[PDB]
Amino acid sequence: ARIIYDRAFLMACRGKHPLQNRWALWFFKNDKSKTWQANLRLISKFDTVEDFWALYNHIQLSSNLMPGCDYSLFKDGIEPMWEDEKNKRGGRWLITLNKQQRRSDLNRFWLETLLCLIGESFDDYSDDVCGAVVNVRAKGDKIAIWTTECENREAVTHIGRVYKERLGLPPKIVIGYQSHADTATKSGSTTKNRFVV
Amino acid sequence: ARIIYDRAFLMACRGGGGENLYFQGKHPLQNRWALWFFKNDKSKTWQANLRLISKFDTVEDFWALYNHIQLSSNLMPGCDYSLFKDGIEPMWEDEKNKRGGRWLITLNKQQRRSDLNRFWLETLLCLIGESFDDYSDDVCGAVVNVRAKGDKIAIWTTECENREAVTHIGRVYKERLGLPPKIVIGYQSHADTATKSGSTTKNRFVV
Ligand SMILES: C[C@@H](O)c1ccc(-c2ccccc2F)cc1
Ligand SMILES: C[C@H](O)c1ccc(-c2ccccc2F)cc1
Repeated sequence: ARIIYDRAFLMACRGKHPLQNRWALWFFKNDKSKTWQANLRLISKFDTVEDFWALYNHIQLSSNLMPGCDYSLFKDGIEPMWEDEKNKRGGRWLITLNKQQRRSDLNRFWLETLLCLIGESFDDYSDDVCGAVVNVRAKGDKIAIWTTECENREAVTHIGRVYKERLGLPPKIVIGYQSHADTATKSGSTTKNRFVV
Repeated sequence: ARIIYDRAFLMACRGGGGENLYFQGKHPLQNRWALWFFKNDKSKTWQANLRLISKFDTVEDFWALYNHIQLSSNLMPGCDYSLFKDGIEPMWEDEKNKRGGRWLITLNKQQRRSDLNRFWLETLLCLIGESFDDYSDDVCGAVVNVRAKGDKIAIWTTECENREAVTHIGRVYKERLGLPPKIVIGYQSHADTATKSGSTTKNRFVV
């Protein structure tokens, strides 16, 4: 049966409990002097609650929020690039933060996102999750959960609705899901949402 | 009490026939086990080349995974497959491996065709069936290194200094492999394997 942990349980393990999946933490800086492949660093992998927290504390203590960086947590064997076989037919639920929310909501929202991933918070639809990405940017931070198949409406919408609930966002505040094939095309200031919740 | 299966029993479960009525029809294993894959691609970090394939905790789920990997795959040199108890990384620096070692068998090039598949399977059955009595708790896992010069199969154990456990595991393993008494197997501590000190690594024990 699926290994599922709620928020209370994961927090109680913080200072081994196996995860349903093994996960890989990646770092990317968009340094145009280097190829995208050189810019992409695997930091670490883990598959227990306790090893997640040890890595979290180490990255949080030893940390940077340099704009232009990205951190990504993805299931083992999935590259954090939309061209991966497990991402190319998929998309993302995107949370856009305003500049003030860098100080108030970024750390909390990112952590809540990470807990939804490792705790398998979306029931059978947790299998559709590929990973999550935070883009640290001067103009506004972005957090997203990447899923494998943009045509799996039931899976995608369940993920969005639960994610929204776990973030504690007001029902007024709507989140969009965008297919990666649409995000990849620059067609103006906005990318169309395939779904909203 | 420990869940122990002999070879005959495990082989009799090979077959998807099971209905698994009530989710209670499969034979539980004493431990949950994780199958890992590693390619030593020097363009990537060691972390990037180590992949978790799957985990299982019944006899029937072992066989479904075995059949799938056996049908869908062959053996590239430079690859390693490892089966380890859940929560032990197949790296000697893991807390459960750093004070331990391995019982090693090395197969020559011809034995890729004749003995590799059989020996690897017999190794896997010793692990999942808890074939070493209370000393099965000292087992961490097993590793096959597929190599052009000669393949290696090993059972990794947790603690060097547990002489009685280590030697019992070795004797039983050698018996389960059906090796001639002439053919000796060595146990090497991982701290000694890690240091390259010449053509050989010292054996702490031999059976
Ligand atoms: C932005 C900075 O505070 C940060 C970024 C990533 C992690 C992290 C650590 C372990 C596993 C997944 C993660 F995303 C932690 C902290
Ligand atoms: C490809 C090679 O012949 C191979 C490698 C690993 C297994 C395996 C299957 C199930 C559980 C653990 C395993 F190591 C079987 C075959």
